[PDB]
Amino acid sequence: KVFGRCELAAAMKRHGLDNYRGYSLGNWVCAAKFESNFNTQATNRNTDGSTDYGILQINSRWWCNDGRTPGSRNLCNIPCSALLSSDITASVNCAKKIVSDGNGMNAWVAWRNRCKGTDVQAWIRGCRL
Repeated sequence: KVFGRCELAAAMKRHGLDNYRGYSLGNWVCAAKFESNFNTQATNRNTDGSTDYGILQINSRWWCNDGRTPGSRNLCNIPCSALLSSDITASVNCAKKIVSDGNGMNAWVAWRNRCKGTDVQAWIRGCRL
């Protein structure tokens, strides 16, 4: 599924991301935009052999099992394919554990490089929330 901006914002808000660990909704929408272009089916393979999955590009080295990242960890206790669903519940629940890990939203390279320190509220403006 390719989400619309406001559609995703509303979905993330329902799942408890707005102000989760102090990150306003616009931060999460901005991160999803630049990580996946709002596409739940996005995958990208990394140089270390791990793969990033889903609308928030969650990495198989630490967070999910894809059966092909040896010596990796599965901290969200989910198959990585669950992160590609049109239902974002699994991605959101895993993202909450990532952002609680100590490094906040800096775990997402695109957030750090393209959202952090910008007017992220622009990503939810005009939405019925």
